[PDB]
Amino acid sequence: ALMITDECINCDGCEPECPNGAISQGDETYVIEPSLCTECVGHYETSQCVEVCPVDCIIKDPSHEETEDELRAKYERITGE
Ligand code: SF4
Ligand code: SF4
Repeated sequence: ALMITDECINCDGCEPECPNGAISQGDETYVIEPSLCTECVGHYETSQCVEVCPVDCIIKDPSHEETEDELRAKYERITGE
């Protein structure tokens, strides 16, 4: 999963880009719910939130390091099949 750092400027741009609804507004920044963050695998070849973030404050979360398979499995759990 990814995380949003303290450098987030609360621009609102990443929330509508998440296919899994993993992003919401937090206390001082936007936040990723790691149980919904597939790093976009299954939907897109690259993270959509990273693509729109104006200040590059979306990074791998080292306390949720996931393989492509784990992420895929997560994608399948969220969307079904
Ligand atoms: S990487 Fe993809 S799944 Fe994770 S929060 Fe960003 S847009 Fe959502
Ligand atoms: S796109 Fe980047 S700066 Fe804007 S709300 Fe999301 S994480 Fe914060």
